[PDB]
Amino acid sequence: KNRAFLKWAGGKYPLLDDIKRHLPKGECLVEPFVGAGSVFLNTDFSRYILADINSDLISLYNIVKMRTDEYVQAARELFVPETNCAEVYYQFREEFNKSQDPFRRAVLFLYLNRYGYNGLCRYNLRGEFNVPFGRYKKPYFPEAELYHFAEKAQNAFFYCESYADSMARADDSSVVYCDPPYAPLSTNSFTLEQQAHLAEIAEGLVERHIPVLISNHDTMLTREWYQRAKLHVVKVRRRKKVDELLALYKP
DNA sequence: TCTAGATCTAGA
DNA sequence: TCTAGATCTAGA
Ligand SMILES: Nc1ncnc2c1ncn2[C@@H]1O[C@H](C[C@@H](N)CC[C@H](N)C(=O)O)[C@@H](O)[C@H]1O
Repeated sequence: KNRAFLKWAGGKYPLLDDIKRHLPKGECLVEPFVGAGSVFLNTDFSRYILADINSDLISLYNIVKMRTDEYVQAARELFVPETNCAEVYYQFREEFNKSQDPFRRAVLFLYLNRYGYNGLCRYNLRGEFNVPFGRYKKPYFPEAELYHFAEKAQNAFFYCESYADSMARADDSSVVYCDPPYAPLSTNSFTLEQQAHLAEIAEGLVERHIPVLISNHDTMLTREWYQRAKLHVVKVRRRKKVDELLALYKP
């Protein structure tokens, strides 16, 4: 099992067993919500189309892929004992938000992700990263995970676009895995309309003989959205207990 | 999961 | 010129 080099919300590292068994085979894997890319790092497709709405994330991935050794050496400088304090963190955060250089931003982005509070990724409406200091004892520099990512990235294209645009790139030799933001159990958030729209696009792709796999919480709403797919309940219970749902659209 | 402080939006 | 109610900000 390969780990992502980024802390990221909704990481599918724990559920990789259930995903890979229910994920159809193909020449290309399309991830509209790639995030940290746990599935991409733990599968073996000939090529990938990885997309996300986060421009900083996609920019980082392009840098790591194209300028690997240069990035690792630069990013390694920031993972020293002297940088693990609030005053240094907040200046680096400010440097990140004021930087117009993709490389420097990518370098700082990794630091902020590993030194920031709970590994959060949060922006204000000005597009400024505003996650406070994390106060970790010893942040880990994912050098091994970085090189493995860049190695696998050689067969992947990265795009900063919404799910509708990325799924439109899917061909007949493609498989689509969708990991959208979690549906609510009970602004800027991923809306219920978008949750329903995702299933609708999934219905269109399978009608075009393109396999689509979707993962989400197991709720009454998700069962309604994915009612045209074979439903597979994963028990990772985690005051109520929440199961996960794998919705497969097989042609 | 929170919340004090600042800002937004409408009532013509 | 208010400001209730709802967002937004960011951990200071
Ligand atoms: N409309 C959108 N279109 C495409 N991606 C989005 C959209 N909204 C949110 N996202 C991204 O979808 C991702 C959701 C993550 N939970 C995915 C995690 C990913 N599966 C991983 O293993 O790391 C986030 O990175 C979002 O930035």
